[PDB]
Amino acid sequence: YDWRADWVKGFPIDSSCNATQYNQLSTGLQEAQLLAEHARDHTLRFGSKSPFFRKYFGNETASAEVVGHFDNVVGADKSSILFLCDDLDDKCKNDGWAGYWRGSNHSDQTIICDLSFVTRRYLTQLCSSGYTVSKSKTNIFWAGDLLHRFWHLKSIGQLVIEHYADTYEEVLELAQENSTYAVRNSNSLIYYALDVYAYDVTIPGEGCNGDGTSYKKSDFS
Amino acid sequence: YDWRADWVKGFPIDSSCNATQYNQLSTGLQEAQLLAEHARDHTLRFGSKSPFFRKYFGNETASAEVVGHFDNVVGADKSSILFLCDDLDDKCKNDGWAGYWRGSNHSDQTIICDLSFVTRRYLTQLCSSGYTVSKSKTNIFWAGDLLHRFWHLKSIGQLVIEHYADTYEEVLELAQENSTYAVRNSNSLIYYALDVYAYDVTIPGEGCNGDGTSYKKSDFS
Amino acid sequence: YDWRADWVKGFPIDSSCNATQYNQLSTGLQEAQLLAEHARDHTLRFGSKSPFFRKYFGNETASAEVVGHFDNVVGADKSSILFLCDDLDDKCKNDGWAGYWRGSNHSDQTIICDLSFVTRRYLTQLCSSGYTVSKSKTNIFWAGDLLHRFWHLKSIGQLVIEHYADTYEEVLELAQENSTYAVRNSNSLIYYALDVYAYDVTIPGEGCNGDGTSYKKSDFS
Amino acid sequence: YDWRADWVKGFPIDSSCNATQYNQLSTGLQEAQLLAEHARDHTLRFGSKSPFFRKYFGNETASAEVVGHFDNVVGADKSSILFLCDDLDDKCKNDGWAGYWRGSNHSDQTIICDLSFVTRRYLTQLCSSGYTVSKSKTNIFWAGDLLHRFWHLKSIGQLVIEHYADTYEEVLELAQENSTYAVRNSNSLIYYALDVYAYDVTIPGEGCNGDGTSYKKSDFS
Amino acid sequence: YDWRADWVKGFPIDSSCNATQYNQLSTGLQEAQLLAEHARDHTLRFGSKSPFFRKYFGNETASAEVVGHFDNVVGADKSSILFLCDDLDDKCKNDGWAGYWRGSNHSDQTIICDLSFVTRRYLTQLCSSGYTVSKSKTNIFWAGDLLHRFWHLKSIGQLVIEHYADTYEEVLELAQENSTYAVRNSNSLIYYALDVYAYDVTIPGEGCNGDGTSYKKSDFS
Amino acid sequence: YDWRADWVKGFPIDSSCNATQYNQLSTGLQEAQLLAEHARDHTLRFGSKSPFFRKYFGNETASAEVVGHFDNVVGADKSSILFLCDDLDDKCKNDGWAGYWRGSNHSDQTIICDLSFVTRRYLTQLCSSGYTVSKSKTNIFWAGDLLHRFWHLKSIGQLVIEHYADTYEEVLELAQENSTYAVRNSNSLIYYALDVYAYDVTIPGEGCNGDGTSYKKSDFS
Ligand SMILES: [Zn+2]
Ligand SMILES: [Zn+2]
Ligand SMILES: [Zn+2]
Ligand SMILES: [Zn+2]
Ligand SMILES: [Zn+2]
Ligand SMILES: [Zn+2]
Repeated sequence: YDWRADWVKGFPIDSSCNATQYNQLSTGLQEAQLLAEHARDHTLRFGSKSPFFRKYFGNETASAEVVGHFDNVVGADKSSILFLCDDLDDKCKNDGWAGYWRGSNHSDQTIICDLSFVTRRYLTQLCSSGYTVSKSKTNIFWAGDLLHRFWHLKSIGQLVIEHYADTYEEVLELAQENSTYAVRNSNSLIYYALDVYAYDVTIPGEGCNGDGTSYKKSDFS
Repeated sequence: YDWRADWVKGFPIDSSCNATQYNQLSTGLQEAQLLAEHARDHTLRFGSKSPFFRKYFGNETASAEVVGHFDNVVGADKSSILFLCDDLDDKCKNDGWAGYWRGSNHSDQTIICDLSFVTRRYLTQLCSSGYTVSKSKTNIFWAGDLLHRFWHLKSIGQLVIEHYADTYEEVLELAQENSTYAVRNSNSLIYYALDVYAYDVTIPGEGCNGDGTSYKKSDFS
Repeated sequence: YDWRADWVKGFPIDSSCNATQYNQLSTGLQEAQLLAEHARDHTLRFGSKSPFFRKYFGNETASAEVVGHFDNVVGADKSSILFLCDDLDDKCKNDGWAGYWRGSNHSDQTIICDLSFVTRRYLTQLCSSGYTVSKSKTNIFWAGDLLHRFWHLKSIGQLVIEHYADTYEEVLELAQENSTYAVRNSNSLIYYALDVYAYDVTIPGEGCNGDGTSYKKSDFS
Repeated sequence: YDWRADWVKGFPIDSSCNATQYNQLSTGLQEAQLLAEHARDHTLRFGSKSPFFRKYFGNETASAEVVGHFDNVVGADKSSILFLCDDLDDKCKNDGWAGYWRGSNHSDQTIICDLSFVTRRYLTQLCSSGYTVSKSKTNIFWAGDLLHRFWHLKSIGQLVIEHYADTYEEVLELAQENSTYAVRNSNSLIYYALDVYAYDVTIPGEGCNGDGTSYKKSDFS
Repeated sequence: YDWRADWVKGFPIDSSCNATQYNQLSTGLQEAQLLAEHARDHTLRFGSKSPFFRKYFGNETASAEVVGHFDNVVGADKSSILFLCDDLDDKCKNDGWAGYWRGSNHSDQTIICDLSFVTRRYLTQLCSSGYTVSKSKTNIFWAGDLLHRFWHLKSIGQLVIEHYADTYEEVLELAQENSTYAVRNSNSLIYYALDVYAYDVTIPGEGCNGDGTSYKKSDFS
Repeated sequence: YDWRADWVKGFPIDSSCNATQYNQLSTGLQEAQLLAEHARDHTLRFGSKSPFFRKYFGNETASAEVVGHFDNVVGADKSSILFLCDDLDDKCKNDGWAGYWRGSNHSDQTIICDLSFVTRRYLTQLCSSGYTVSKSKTNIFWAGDLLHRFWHLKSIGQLVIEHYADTYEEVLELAQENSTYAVRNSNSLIYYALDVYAYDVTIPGEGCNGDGTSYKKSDFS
């Protein structure tokens, strides 16, 4: 049994999407996977010697679960997962909804409404038009919005990633008060990934956190 | 700060070892890293759908820490680890000692005695001369002996992997009774890695566990 | 004298633009070059045997100048060209201006205003949100807007490409009336490139021209 | 319709030629294509900044048609072109005829007589045995002789390349007098290609023009 | 007849060997081929300018047959050679036998006994545990033992390599006295290969000959 | 001492040769090495199983010296060899002299006269214009003319290759009469190389020997 020949590592898309919807959805999925890969590489390189890891997960926390989560996002068998462009449950009618998870009956399926193809942004425009990591919402860009959808699936989240803290202040408090549940909080991982990508790639050496902190090379040792 | 050009992913060796000792220690370390990489790949491909994972870690356990540990072994900054061939603590004189960890004063240093160069075997001789995974000691080969030494280092183990169960039957009981602690047990990881390597590479489809179990393709779904 | 070593094929950007502006300007310039390369490949493969060429340039026109223009855009010495973000001529104050050519005193220089970083789209969103090649403006996307700016530079356009027809109907009439002058017309070239890219890549086999014409494989021979 | 998998970029040869004629004809065609490619690259790098372009095409002529002709020779669909080794019109009986074009009834076919396999040289012998570009005939080598045959075919010449000036002095006059017609003159392109190849590859920095001119690095700026 | 598509340069193994026997036999054969390749490269690089060649083959001997032997080992066609783990002659009961050549009736077949899978060592352990090239037997390692069995095969030895000198002193005397038969002597080639490999790879600059001779870079000129 | 970093495998040329002389001589030197490599590959693939080997070296002759001779030409240190275009010994004045060996005082040097640049042919014209291997002279082409010069050098020939037979009939008699000196005869090797190249590449399956022999696939077994 050569299981290396059936290994699917990309997110499948259903046939309910036409050409133009497919073109943008695939690009968004690729950008989300790229963000996850960069986060995993940063974690492997530094660990708890990084101020970002220290402030999002704890001062003396072990980095194995974070690496495992990001590596599961990057490479794993995505054969039961399907992304659809069809409103089967009749829920896109609500005001301000760009998609939803199908629920427990179909725990590996998710729906994308038409607002996503009008409001979501791409990674080349990060930290522009007044955007900051700590003051704006996390679903403005394709990558941070699809990372949130991934955590709800059964093959990726595995029924351990939940919503323990949502605001930036609550996330900072949970980092230092409860480090056991900080590594499985939904918003902490997204904040960490966005911050490290902005610091390493977009504006090298500065980032765009926007809360009054600046980190140098002496903070990494 | 380009930290991608400052990244060290191999285990350094001190100059106390001459050419002959270096030649064999390097090969042993490479074999240990290869075993860790294959274990990571098997975990990422299957998770809790494979019978080996179910029998060593639990029927419905999440595979994040297991991936993280082997990924830390494969890729991480080994800039503070050192392997020495010099008896700095006068402990190779004991009976049957092939090495020791230097302890809390030097948490990233290991010493190798002369017995290892005459007793340790190589991966091409697996499942031969009457060896079985479950009935023989885990330190007969270089890879399984060095995996156990990796778990004591501060940069790899991070003070969470310990000895909760050592015997095969105790490991089997821990897998089903206390699943939270059977992801940070030293012997469970080594048994899992040795069992999944021999089933996939050494004797494809059969393995050499030698306890009375046979698994087919229908058990992986 | 090895002139293959100091051969610059990309478009230089001045230091007046900060990191955020640079990130988007580079992507726009690369997309324009990619569009020109695809147009060149289509022209070389077919010539006057394709309906797009016949309806934009003439039924029996020779395809040499058309190939040469796109080849000059793709590969040539861009050593005297500079793109700036400073308003050195005090012209961005005008309503609806996204940039301007510096003129005959500085024939290889051009200025980009801030409206560009707010209204320009990317190639992954082509033929969406009601966009139509025949009915919309040619400067909605980054690539079509920068191709028009390329024709004004001294080293690319070489003082032969002008404005002979601007609307779609005028271009269509010029194709059949004056074939000698509809090979150095800016709008003709931009329309041709956008049409062939939309037909070949975005919606394979259909395109998004939106004028009531549909071409099959039998029209290419 | 994937037209990139149906693209033919080499010149086909009929089955009339035996094993020995094919071997030499293929090498001749390859050398002609290589010469065209080098001429295209020199034009793309320099334009009207090189003295060779200035002396063959005009002091301030635009380089788009010149690039397009050589690019058409290098890469284009050669699917209806055929080279034959069989006398079908009974014309090889003439004195000094090494081949001919089949005419308007068969606009994409050429015939090669037996003198070609006796009196044609290779690119490794350029500028030797007293040969000069200005004082010798242009059909002495395979590469310069097949380029002249390419201009007569319908899929490459496209009925725009003609004989307006044959001798070297008339070629030099046409460049300064009528630059509109000295871009579609058969002999100007061949002289240009041979001169730039000899200057760049055969004898770097000197060439073998044999006219009385010596160009330095300061002439290219 | 394209004979490049059916060219076999590896030694085939019969299906009478199970998985564990196959795994070790393949590694041994590969190591033997690697040793032969290194010997060929050393001979080509130096010839009679190296002290090892001088001391094993003669002070003024020509090096063509020595190169040809190792090249035949590395890259001749091996489609009629077979290695078997089946005792078809009842010769395993002889004390101390690890294998035997099948004889003149089957001149291209060899049998491997079970004693070989317990005693033979690997190239990573060369010059260790008190081993010296001059004083130990040549069949201690897989490569040296398997090289001696190739000289008996009809496709490799070709009925010209024999046993003229067996001990080290007789080999050293044959090198200086009878140079015409030193290039056809079985033990001389193995001694030469082991010496050059130990000097070049295992202990760079010193080797492990163990007879009191040390060579520097000035002896190679 | 890393001797793989200063390994020279091409034939050096002196500064006494101008640009055109260098251009022609380097190509001539490369063609001979290509021919030698093909001859070595044919010998390794077949040995005495091919009818070309049997007719030039003997029915049951071993093939190691032939392989070594061609391998020394293909890959070996050539740092003491030099080719010159200056007539230092005053010998480029006799009728029909295209070069000469400098003799025992300078045994690694060769002079090339001016007839070589006028008379020698290239491998693309093999078996044409009435050429046959057995009825024409050996030195008509660059490759066969330079293979004869290689055998006189001290670093390649090594004072064992001589002139024992010159005509085709004598060469054929020597193979069956005296097989020990046929493998070190200058003309036998060149005849064998030319024959196998013409049979394998120039006219696949037929060759151009021109003596009334035809070999099929059944002859190679
Ligand atoms: Zn959620
Ligand atoms: Zn322990
Ligand atoms: Zn304009
Ligand atoms: Zn003509
Ligand atoms: Zn023997
Ligand atoms: Zn001679």
